[PDB]
Amino acid sequence: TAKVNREVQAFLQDLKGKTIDHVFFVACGGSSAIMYPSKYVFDRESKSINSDLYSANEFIQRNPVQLGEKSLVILCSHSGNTPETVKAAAFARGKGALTIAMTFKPESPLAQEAQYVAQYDWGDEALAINTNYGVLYQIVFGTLQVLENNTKFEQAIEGLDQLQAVYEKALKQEADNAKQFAKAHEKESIIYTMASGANYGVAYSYSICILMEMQWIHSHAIHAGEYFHGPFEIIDESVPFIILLGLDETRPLEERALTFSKKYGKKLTVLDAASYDFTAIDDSVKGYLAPLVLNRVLRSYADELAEERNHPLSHRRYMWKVEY
Amino acid sequence: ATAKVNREVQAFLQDLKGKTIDHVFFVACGGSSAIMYPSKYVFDRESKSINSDLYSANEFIQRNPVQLGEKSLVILCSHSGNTPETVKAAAFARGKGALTIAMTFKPESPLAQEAQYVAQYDWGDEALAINTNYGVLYQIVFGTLQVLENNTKFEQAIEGLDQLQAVYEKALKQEADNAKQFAKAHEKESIIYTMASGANYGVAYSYSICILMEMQWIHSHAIHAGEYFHGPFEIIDESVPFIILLGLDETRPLEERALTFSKKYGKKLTVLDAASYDFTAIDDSVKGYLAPLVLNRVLRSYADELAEERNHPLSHRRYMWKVEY
Repeated sequence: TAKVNREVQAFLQDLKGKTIDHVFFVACGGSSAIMYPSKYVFDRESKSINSDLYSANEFIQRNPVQLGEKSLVILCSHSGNTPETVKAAAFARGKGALTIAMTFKPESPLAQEAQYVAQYDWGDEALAINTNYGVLYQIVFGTLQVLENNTKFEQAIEGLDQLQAVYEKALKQEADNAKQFAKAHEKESIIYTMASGANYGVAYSYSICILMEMQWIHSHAIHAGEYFHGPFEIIDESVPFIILLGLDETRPLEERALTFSKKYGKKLTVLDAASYDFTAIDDSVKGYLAPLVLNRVLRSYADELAEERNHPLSHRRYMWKVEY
Repeated sequence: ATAKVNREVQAFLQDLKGKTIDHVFFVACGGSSAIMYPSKYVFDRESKSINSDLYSANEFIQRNPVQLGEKSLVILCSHSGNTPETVKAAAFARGKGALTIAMTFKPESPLAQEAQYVAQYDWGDEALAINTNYGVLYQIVFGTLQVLENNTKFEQAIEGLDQLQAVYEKALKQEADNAKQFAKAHEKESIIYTMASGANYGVAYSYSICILMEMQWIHSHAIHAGEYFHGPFEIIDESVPFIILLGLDETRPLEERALTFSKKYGKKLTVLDAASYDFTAIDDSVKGYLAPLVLNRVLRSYADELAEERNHPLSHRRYMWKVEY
């Protein structure tokens, strides 16, 4: 509790005794992607709360009939300006839902619309527990503890605190691999990603944000289960695949996908969480935290790629530049 | 209405009456999972009391939702009825006390053996919309909502499905030249994106993973029309092919916004707009739920032309049914 963001603590204190039967994870792009692990956590842990995840404008237009006074809507926007997420917060609040927004900017429009606001840390100095993923888990595990007496909160928070060391060790261990990846993918026009379970949003974000948005590299995040029902026909020794293996219950799906890809593919970039040091993380939560480490490592891969391709990650031709 | 419902589906609905169900799980793999996306949209817009979730079959088993149990309904689909993950998912759900209904083209299959209820569907050139996999799925879905929640759209859904075959015919005729043009224009394109939102997203997903990747070895990715403006749109330029679907559901504005942008910065666009088809015999209450079926049928004609132009039969595979995996 002492490690929990003070705004999240206030939210959790107010949440006690409330009747909530549905949680909606609502954001756009990268901010939506960071919520996939939380939907996995709810699916594995929540006995009485329905969980759904939608892109912000999808949420508004789909207008779930179950959205109302017994709903909790968790929103996220880095800048706090993403118009669809701002509108989603107002829409949910107008329906009587309890709303909490996460942002890097506290005076933003999203902050102004949401009932509760939690800021996260960002940049080279940010510690895992205080990052967007860290704060989202404080809210998620906290909610489950307050509303269902879920017993994993302490281990989730202690795990997050210990996760910064895991990040730093993982990053050092993968430095040469990140450089090799950049060298090997300098001129590849398409790079697929693949993962399952709690790790699927990490692959999705890498595909839509790092590769498409920030590198203009074609991508597609293939779900490791779905792979064997169509997509796998695309692989050959020239098709690059980034394959993620986590520590959650779905790891067998990723293992199966990897085994096949090693046989018929060749240009494989494998990030396996089992190769990192989770000895200080409780077994009850290491599957839920592995995506955070995988995501952090991927960032170092992105940095090397950007440098090697002379395409800065901040470069855009449309976002913030034209009307849309 | 009820007279047009598959007899097996009618028996299931009869038995469903009075049961307490608080959660529906849509479980299948690949193309069979994609056909369930519209049903998830229907549940989101119509069900006041039933939680709906959708997963690929092996994800369902491994994720092992804690809310899966005696008050769950699990709807599964497998064409051959042999898909091992779907077969195991049926057994898994049934073992947890869930009510299970499997759709398949083969009633003597392992999936049919595991599922408590079995509903077959028709397939091929002679199959009418109402009797196809999408048709039977909606009989189950709207039927379930009518039986458990007194949902009022059942009659209009069933009548709409019956009238939808005529929509397919007119739409196919109207799109025949476009299908040929698409094939000629995409003969040598290595990557082709698809894009849609709401109840139409599974149609795009299936086209990407099944028609393009699986059956043509063409790279693809189904972009959600809302998500597009938060990263993926940076990829478009005049040389990137995009297939864009515009439906008739509440999310059409997302599709319209995406198209508008794509027309300004892209060029190789293949646009299928459900508003250009004839839904005059379909009730307004269900047009948005039925449009994806029509979009899907038209896309199949595009696939047929493409396969011919590329001399790559849709039945061709290098791994599926040929190697161990």
